[PDB]
Amino acid sequence: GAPEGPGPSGGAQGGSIHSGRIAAVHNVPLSVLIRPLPSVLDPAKVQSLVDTIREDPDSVPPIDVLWIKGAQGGDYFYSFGGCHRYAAYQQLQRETIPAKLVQSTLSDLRVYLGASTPDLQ
Repeated sequence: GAPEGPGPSGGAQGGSIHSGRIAAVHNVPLSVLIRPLPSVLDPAKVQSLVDTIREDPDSVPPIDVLWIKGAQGGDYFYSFGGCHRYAAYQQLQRETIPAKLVQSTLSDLRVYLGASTPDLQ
């Protein structure tokens, strides 16, 4: 019952030109979010965010997210922040979360994970 859609097919892929670069807000599924950085959550700040999304979902600005592809088009989304907003969105069991996508290169990731950087495929 997951919201399948991406990957219009599975075989015609072959050097597909992206629709030009477009860095804007996008609802990225919670099921494909990568979080390799833990952070102690606070119950007072999470309730405030949970109250903001419930009181007004358009009153909560998006978060920054790095968007990088692997050696095989495998798209990988990394989120270094909004950790609390994730707990608030997670509780609402919502299907996706607002997040600004930022196309980057593996080198940029090294600046952040210049130690536990895995091999993207």
